[PDB]
Amino acid sequence: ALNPESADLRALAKHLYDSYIKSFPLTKAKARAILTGKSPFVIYDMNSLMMGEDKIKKEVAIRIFQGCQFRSMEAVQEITEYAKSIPGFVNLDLNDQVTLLKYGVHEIIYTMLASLMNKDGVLISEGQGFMTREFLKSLRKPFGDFMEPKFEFAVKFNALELDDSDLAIFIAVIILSGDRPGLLNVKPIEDIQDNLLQALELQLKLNHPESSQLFAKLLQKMTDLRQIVTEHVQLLQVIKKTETDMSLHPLLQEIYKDLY
Amino acid sequence: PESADLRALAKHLYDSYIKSFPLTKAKARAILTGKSPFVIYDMNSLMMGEDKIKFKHITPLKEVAIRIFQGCQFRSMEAVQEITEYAKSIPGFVNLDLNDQVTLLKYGVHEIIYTMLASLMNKDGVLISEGQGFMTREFLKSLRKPFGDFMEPKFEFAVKFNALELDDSDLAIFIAVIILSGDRPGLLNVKPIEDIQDNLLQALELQLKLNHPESSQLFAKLLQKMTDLRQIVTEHVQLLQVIKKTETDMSLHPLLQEIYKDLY
Ligand SMILES: Cc1oc(-c2ccccc2)nc1CCOc1ccc(C[C@H](Nc2ccccc2C(=O)c2ccccc2)C(=O)O)cc1
Repeated sequence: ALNPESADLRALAKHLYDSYIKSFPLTKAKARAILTGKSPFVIYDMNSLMMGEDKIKKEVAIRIFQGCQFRSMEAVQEITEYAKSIPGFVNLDLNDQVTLLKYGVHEIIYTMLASLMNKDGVLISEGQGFMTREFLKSLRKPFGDFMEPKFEFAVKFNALELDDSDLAIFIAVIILSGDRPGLLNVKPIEDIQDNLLQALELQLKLNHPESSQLFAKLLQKMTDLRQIVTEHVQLLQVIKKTETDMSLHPLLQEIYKDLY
Repeated sequence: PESADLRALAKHLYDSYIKSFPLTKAKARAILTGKSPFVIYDMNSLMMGEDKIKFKHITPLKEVAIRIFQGCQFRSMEAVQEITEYAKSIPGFVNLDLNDQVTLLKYGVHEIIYTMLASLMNKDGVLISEGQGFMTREFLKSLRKPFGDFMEPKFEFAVKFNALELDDSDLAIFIAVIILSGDRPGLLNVKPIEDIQDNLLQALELQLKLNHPESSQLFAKLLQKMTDLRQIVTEHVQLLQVIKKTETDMSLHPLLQEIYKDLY
């Protein structure tokens, strides 16, 4: 049964889920309800892309690219606000706070993007729209190659059948990674992650009692996220050099500076 | 009962680990602490170090860096067969689809090699030639062109990895976990693999709780290290592509080119 130590871990899991709901406006729970049948407008081609711009709201390979960078900056702001709620984070060296965010945000972005994905497409614009995976992979130049790695990860990640209360702790574990390059004081970070890892283990045991070694299987997914990011950074360098008229927003540019 | 089988699995893998890998971490540790090894710290000590068995573990008919690289390839070829033997001792492995056995080894051996290489490293150097020698980290970093950043990423990993203070009994299970990875490309029947890895993970968790009762969340921390290994390995493959392209010897014996078809 529960015991003073495991009780403290339940309170932490409760606090993190709470802050997650407050920081992220589109939960997995809402995303799943939308995807499994309010209904979204579906963008699968050129004309439907124009019908949708009116219903929800090449220059088109560029309009999708910049929809995805505007999106990703919103997520960084949400993640940064969530990070403040992880007990101990705001007390860390401000420079290590920046480093942990710089290296953590994209691994979290792709974790949470999976919540909005099924094998056929991804929800957009707060779930008012749904853009098909075939439409995205049909884009020209390198733009058709960007979103396919994410779908591949999402389909396998989603088979773990995690809910928002599990993910709230998992993304906190991600942020508080002591191996990040350039961290000045690793021990206080590792102490916090030790506590989050304990909280996640108990959460998964209680929330998925029939799911053997879910904890370990989830931790192994950090390998797939790390590879998605480095693959993405490389594609962005290509876009930069081939499309000298396109703009990368200073926030994402600074996150990617001297990353790996 | 279930714990009994998990302890029997751990003991079985340990026993098989001892039989397949001659230089254990325990033995390497003792050497690295205190028959002292011949130390190779510069060009002259390397030349004098024919105890590195370079005429044997390399072909006659070259510059230092190339010859060292060829020596590491010979060592990796040896390790691949030790790892292969060990894999066949893992319960369930040989009963897998034979194509899947080949795929698991092909994509697993680089991860295993650099995990076990850490057993032979401290922050200042690495044991070589069955632990009879010791090549310093500074010397390797001093090699020209692409060869100077061959080993340094592995040292960085080994320093982090060794702070976990695993022993051979722990490492035996960990290595089996790596081999039974169901996400390797081209696998034909993922289910039995993930079922076996599930069992190995359970055995690893119990082993670490009994062997390191005071070390909080060591299981989780060890699993997170697989993220670093994978980045170590991808980086390493790209460097071999720069070497294969730029340091080609067109006089190289064609059979030696078939023997080293895969570079490690
Ligand atoms: C797939 C999609 O589309 C829309 C959308 C399109 C038009 C209008 C409104 C929305 N929302 C979503 C879901 C968000 O899906 C996301 C996908 C990726 C990211 C990470 C972000 N990538 C970019 C950062 C800058 C510019 C482009 C990208 C890309 O990821 C990209 C995507 C396709 C082609 C080329 C590049 C990064 O910084 O790493 C965030 C959200």
